[PDB]
Amino acid sequence: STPIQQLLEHFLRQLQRKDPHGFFAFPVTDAIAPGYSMIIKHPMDFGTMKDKIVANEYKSVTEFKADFKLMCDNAMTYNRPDTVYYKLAKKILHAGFKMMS
Ligand SMILES: Cn1cc(-c2cccc(C(F)(F)F)c2)c2sc(/C(N)=N/C3CCS(=O)(=O)CC3)cc2c1=O
Repeated sequence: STPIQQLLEHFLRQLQRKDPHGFFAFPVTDAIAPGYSMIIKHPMDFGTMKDKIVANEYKSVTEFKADFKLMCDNAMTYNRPDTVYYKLAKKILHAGFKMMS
């Protein structure tokens, strides 16, 4: 396991602690979010991020950050602002980026 894999696994653990319901733990299904796949072109979730770390697909912290932001932007695109999902996404986006400096 490489230094980047170790750091990104660390960051991912810390970020998932901010989502205790696991709303971001797995790909959003169309069953839970009607029409999701037709609206969101590039889905992302923490579980996919973990698989990408294990597969050694991230070669920089920038790339990991970009996936994290994608995940949050998707939730802010799909959901109305008055929803737990939009608010959580916005919160964890800023906290996450700070956390990761
Ligand atoms: C990231 N994310 C996650 C969920 C989600 C995933 C698993 C389980 C659950 C739960 F058990 F809590 F229901 C929710 C959902 S569900 C959803 C959904 N149905 N959202 C609607 C909220 C009301 S609205 O008028 O904004 C239309 C979208 C969006 C997302 C999401 O982005």
